[PDB]
Amino acid sequence: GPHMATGQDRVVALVDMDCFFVQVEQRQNPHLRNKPCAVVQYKSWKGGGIIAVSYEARAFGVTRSMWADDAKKLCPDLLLAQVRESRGKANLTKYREASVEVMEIMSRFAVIERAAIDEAYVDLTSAVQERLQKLQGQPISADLLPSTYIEGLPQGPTVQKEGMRKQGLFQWLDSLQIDNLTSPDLQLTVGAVIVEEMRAAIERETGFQCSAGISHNKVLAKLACGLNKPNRQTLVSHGSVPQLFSQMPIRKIRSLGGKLGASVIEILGIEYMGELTQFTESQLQSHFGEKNGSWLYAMCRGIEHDPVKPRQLPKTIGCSKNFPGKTALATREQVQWWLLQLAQELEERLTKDRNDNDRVATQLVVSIRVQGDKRLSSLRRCCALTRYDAHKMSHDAFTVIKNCNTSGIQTEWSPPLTMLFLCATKFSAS
DNA sequence: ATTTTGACGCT
Ligand SMILES: [Ca+2]
Ligand SMILES: [Mg+2]
Repeated sequence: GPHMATGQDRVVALVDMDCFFVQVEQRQNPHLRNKPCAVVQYKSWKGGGIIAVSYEARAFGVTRSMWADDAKKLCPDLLLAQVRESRGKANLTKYREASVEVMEIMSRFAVIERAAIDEAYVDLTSAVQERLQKLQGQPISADLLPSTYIEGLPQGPTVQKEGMRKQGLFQWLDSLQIDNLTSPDLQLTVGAVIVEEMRAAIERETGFQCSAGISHNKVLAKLACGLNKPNRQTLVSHGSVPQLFSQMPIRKIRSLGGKLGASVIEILGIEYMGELTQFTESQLQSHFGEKNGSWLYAMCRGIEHDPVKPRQLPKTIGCSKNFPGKTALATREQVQWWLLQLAQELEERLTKDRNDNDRVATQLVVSIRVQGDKRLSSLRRCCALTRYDAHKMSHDAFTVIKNCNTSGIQTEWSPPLTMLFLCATKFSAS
């Protein structure tokens, strides 16, 4: 009752660039705009692997992970942009720099947590408080929310999508009590106004469109963002959670898409997030551990406390290459040459990072995979990173991995290497 | 033969 926490203390947004790599290429090449198109890395093997798909192309069934030749079977007019290749490998610099464009705009509005190259969480609590003080009890016009969906509405006693959107928004705004400045629903609504403004600024200043979710925590914000894509934003209120979760497969909630969510489903014999409310917190901890159990018990009620962390820059700078099937590295000189390629890209990115961000990496992590192992990484070893020098870094990585070679022969490498990975970590201010 | 990333938890 009066002491039951409701997880309504914050306003949190999750902003997600729509088909991001595709938009970067479409901004650069107008011929690709408003067309079925995809971004592909490499071209030799089956036309290349698709890593991003425009919504026009998704309408044909084109997906990420698809080979471009197969996507062309589904969508013969599919247009393709290739990821740059440098030093023998795919190079993602253009997309990292475009990401920085967007993150810097978002940071003008609020503290952001970089969640991935194309998405950030936004802590809007303070900004909402200030905006509420500016408004002076003035009601919020639907005109301030031209691309917002209110999940769960309309309901109760038009056949077009925008008409439904407006009907639900009208019902929401008509019910709102704008005089109570501590109303969580009002606070979410002002948050959505700010996010409309943020998304307008991003589009104006970069050309990039995005979707967003607005709710009271990160997990609900993330889930809300996916409900109406592309180029739209969705408000998920605390009150919407019971109905939303009543048919929501558990795997849709962030962190439950893998083995843990599968174990929740199997051990508990349930399918939907709302079905979790019928277990005690101790029951959930008994099956899934103290932390996961407490998290699940609160999350299925719409409550989560993970903070938006003030971190706009990545914590690691890495580069890796797979060597599948017959291309697996079988000679020492091969391994060394590719370590050098990876190390040279790493040095370039590290020097740029040091100049832009006043920090230096202090640890070099080296990871390899050996042929036959199902795990993504077979072995990981670290060494000191004391100089931004590609030859030193490649030599050191070889030093820490060279004992993995089972071969009795000197120049040969066995078992062959199917993956190399260099990662700079443990940054310190400089 | 998806590939190339990135953050975080466990022990
Ligand atoms: Ca995205
Ligand atoms: Mg994303």
